[PDB]
Amino acid sequence: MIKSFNEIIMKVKSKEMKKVAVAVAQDEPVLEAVRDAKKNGIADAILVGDHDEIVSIALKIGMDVNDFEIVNEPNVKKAALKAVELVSTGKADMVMKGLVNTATFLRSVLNKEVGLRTGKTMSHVAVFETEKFDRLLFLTDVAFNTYPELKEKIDIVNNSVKVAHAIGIENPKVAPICAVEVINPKMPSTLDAAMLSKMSDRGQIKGCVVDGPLALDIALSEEAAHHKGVTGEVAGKADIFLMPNIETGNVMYKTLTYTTDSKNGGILVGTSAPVVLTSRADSHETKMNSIALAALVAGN
Amino acid sequence: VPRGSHMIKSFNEIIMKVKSKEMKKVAVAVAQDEPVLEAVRDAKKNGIADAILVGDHDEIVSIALKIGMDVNDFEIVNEPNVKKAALKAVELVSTGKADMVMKGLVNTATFLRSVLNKEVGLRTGKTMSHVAVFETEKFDRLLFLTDVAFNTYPELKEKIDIVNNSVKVAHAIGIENPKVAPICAVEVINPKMPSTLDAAMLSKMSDRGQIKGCVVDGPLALDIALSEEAAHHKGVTGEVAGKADIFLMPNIETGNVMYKTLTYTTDSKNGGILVGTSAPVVLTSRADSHETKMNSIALAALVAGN
Amino acid sequence: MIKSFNEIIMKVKSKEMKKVAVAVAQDEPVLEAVRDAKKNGIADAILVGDHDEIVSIALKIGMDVNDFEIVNEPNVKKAALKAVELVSTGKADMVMKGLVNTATFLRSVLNKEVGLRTGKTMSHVAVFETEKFDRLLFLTDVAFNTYPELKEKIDIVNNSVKVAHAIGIENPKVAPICAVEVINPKMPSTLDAAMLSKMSDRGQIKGCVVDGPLALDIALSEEAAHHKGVTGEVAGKADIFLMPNIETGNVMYKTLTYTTDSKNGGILVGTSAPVVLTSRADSHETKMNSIALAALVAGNK
Amino acid sequence: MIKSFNEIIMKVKSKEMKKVAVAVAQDEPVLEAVRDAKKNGIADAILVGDHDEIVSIALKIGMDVNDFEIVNEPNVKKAALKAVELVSTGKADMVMKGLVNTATFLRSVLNKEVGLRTGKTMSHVAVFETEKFDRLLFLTDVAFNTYPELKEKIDIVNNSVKVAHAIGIENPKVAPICAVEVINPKMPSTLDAAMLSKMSDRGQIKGCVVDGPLALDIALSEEAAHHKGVTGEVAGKADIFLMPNIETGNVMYKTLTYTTDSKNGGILVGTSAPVVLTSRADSHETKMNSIALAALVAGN
Repeated sequence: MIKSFNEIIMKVKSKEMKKVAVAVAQDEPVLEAVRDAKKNGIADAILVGDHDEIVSIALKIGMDVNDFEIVNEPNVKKAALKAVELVSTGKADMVMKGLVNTATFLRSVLNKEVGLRTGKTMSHVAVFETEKFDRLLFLTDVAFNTYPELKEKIDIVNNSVKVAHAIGIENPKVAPICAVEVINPKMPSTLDAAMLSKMSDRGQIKGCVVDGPLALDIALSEEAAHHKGVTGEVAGKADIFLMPNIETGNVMYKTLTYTTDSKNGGILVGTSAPVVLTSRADSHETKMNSIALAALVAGN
Repeated sequence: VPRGSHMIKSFNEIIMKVKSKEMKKVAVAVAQDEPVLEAVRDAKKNGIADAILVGDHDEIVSIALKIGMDVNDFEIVNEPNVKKAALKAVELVSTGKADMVMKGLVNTATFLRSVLNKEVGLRTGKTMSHVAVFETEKFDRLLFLTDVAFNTYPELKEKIDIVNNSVKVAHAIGIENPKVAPICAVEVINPKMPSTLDAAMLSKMSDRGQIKGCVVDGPLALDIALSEEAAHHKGVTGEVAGKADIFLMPNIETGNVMYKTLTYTTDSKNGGILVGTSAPVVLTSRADSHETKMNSIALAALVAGN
Repeated sequence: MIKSFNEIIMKVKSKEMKKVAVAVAQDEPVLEAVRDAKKNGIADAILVGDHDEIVSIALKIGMDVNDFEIVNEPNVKKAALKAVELVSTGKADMVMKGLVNTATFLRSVLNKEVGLRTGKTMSHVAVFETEKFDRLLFLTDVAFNTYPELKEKIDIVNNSVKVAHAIGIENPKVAPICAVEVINPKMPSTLDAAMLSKMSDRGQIKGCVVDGPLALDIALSEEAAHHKGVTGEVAGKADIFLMPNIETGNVMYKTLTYTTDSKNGGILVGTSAPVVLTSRADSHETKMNSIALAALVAGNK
Repeated sequence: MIKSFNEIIMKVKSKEMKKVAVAVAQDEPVLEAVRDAKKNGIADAILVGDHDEIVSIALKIGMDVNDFEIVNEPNVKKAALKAVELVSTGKADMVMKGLVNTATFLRSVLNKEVGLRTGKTMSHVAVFETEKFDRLLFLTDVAFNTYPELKEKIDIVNNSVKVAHAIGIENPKVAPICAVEVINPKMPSTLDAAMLSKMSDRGQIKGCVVDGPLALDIALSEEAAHHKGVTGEVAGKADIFLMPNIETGNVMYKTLTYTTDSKNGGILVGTSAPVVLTSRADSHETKMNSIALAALVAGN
């Protein structure tokens, strides 16, 4: 029954507040996000980085410095590792990449000594609110995992269904997206999709229904699914769109992002705690929606 | 034994359907074989099949006298040459002068090289497979087993035709919506077990109507395939678990052993044909009973009847 | 030059009408299209197939069959070979599909005896008019070529440049879309991108400018291009978007047509004459935009 | 010497009661079998599991809890280990499998510190008493080893003949089962088959005769072996049926039990002590006979 980033933010404000640890918090756009997140009751924050620069930027943007702890680390690589150390030892619920390149940030998340590393694979989950589809649309994996095979895709699916579970979708419909809705032994997408689908059928994957392969029209639309005579629980009702690799996943996200005015957020899951990872490309509202999601997950 | 919801569940039902229909014609490849001529006589007495006897006219007529078979009830074609006799029986079939082929006094390899002849043979381009049909005490349902005799190590391309050929036989028997279970060791996808991957991809093909006129659901272990009690205690649900009509084997070892076990450890009525050719092939054996010879004819006679 | 479908259709009305052959014309939705196409003044058409099942539908829909030619062929397959023939034998300027399934219709166009074979690969181009962008956007290949290699991708590009020429873009900006804008041996798409950019440079791909690999956003948006310090004739001004394969392709196509109100049309090129291959999936006005696209490419040549 | 499960059970009662160590005793079917084993004096038992849950089940079935020892361990994974520790350290003579997935039970039996680990490959031995045949047919491996090759098959055979020795078959007749009774380079199982038959001939595999390949029928039936004119000490009189892979052997196994009034039982060997890997779908009598086998073997 949860269909909008507004009902998402509302539910966040309804639960106990959560703490985010900013990795190199000298980022002005990130702190702008931490602030409007703190005042409206979405999330708290610990700022890890250069005390003097952080405090400078905070005055400029009218952000009470006395609202937040600030662990002073001038070194950028150490500032990142300390934000993750804060979360791995449960003094914080989430990490937000700050003024660090996504590579060094992701090494720290992955640190074998103090990181958030797990048994499962790490995966990105993007979420979208469209003018044209009343339910929420989740895309995994659009960012981190390049050419994942079955071993990875199982985990990529479990990680995304955890996120739909948090948003309140009890039993979400997972469509492995391919070019065609049909087993085709020259397209290994569809073979992975058949196998995930048997896996759901037998309870090796739980808390969802998986039915692929499915082209993107068959997964989105009832009219299209009927046009090509595809039946079952997922055609025209897909909550989760499992992308076959990064190339397809990235082109889909950016088509939505650059051709639509769709409210969207994204988080990294699979780790021991949710990770927020924005770019100067993401808007303040995306950054909001992103923290907003990372919160809901961490309270589940 | 709980009661099956099919129309046809036994070989007496199978043979009475054969008899409810226009007589089909069998080309016997090398007819100078008494157990096959015994079989072919009784086929004619009881209205199951007409036969053309292809081979050495002199010995066919001798053996006919020995078994009280009335040679006026049957066209004979004189080919004293064995290799050429098997080929002729096959050519008669491919040129629609008889509906099915039977092996007589020929070695299996020769007969088969004959059926697969490039010029006069029975090739269709899809793969040829053996379907075995059994009537067990313990299940009120015909069981179909594929491939138990021909395909040795089929991969997905072959299993798809082995499945479609299965469904054609079931349809001919009278099962319009058969239930097919790709048998493996387990009921779960295991990367270290190719059978199960193959089972998954056939199952999605069934679901999207790439395979038609059936429900394919696997992998399933044999116990979940037939027993509802086993399906139940193992939490396995769906249209095939406990109700499997067709048992697709992962290979000839699995098929052969299943089959040899049923024959030497039960008294289950059984019959077998080869299909996927342009016409059904009875490939009977010195080991099969007179009853098994007859059932085999009756199966072909139905595949051809469609 | 041209920046809208309204402009494509006006400019198509400028020229002399072009005949379309409908392979199995007994199709309500395609005949509603062929009809609208004649009243507006876009195309005349030969309606090949069952003369009786065609008139029943003609009457139903309110098109006097007198304004059209009819070639009676009651066989599905023969009507489609005959459709393709009326183009191949110079009597019509493009083929569009009807009741024939897609596979049979594609055997019919690529027929060796009377077909439209050119020896160069047959590619599908899709064309988009979006609110967020003023230039027409071209997506190849989205429909036909599944996993093209460098040699099939040269042709894919060359067909698309031919189409963009016919719209009035005399130098199309071609971006080999890829996950990243940097070269990556692990991503075969980036390799083919580099190799393709090189052939543009040496004037081995003529009449256009190819620069890849480019993430879609670098190719779409001047702002995205700038913020990642990627420059050149293409980045942020891309006209043709070269999809690395059909999975990436199919998904960018359906994401546009299901989440936006962008007008679009599609033709298959790399053939002697344009081919329109339309579907229940396609709207009525995208069937039109598609017919109009073929007529512009047929007319320019 | 011993030709029936009644005889197996007479020799078990004949000698001193041994103890099952049930891995997680909160299982009605397992306790129903452990109860009938105590009654008939086939074996004692230590039940390792959730004490409270154990007793209400012992109440539900007529099990007098005073006739068993209960080691209280609520944690399923730890209950599986304690069961094995009791065997490894000689307080019991077998493990049996309760409310655990097979993966968690086998890993516990294969434990490095406290396990029943050994030199030998673990192999399953099934054992049948059929109507049509006067001797016990033993099947190996129908359950544990998936795609064994020559090295594992040698251990599967040795393990196999060791069990036959305890039944009183002094010189058992091992048939490597294949589709055909002749060599064929395109059927790997026949290569392995003559491989193994040479090792018998050379005396490398001792205490048995090994002849193959043999089709199942040649091995079973004097008639079938006579008809295809196959001779030697094994054709027509095979005691042990060495299967080519789990798929083949599971299908013989499940065909035989769901299609016949055969009685059967099975244990895992190779380990330092017999194991009883029970199934959800095993009957009461199979679980019983299976305990009986484990007891008979632990008497050797």
